[PDB]
Amino acid sequence: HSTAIGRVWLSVIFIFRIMVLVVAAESVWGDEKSSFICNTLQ
Amino acid sequence: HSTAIGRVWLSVIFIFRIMVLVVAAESVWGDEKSSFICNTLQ
Repeated sequence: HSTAIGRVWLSVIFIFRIMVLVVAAESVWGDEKSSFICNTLQ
Repeated sequence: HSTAIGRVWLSVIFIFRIMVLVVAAESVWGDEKSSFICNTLQ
């Protein structure tokens, strides 16, 4: 019992999301804190 | 033509002011700008 459209489309969109997250996490967000700087001596 | 009280008192107060200014300018106000600091990286 499974719809024809869903097994094709949901899985593809899920894989796309996973791939985008993999290519984004390592490089884009890697230095999110280390390169965060404020104009202060505090 | 000069008042008796004035020549005695005004000159003394003037000399006192000069002496205080001399003892204050060299040391108290000498580092007024060099030691002025602000909490900033700007």
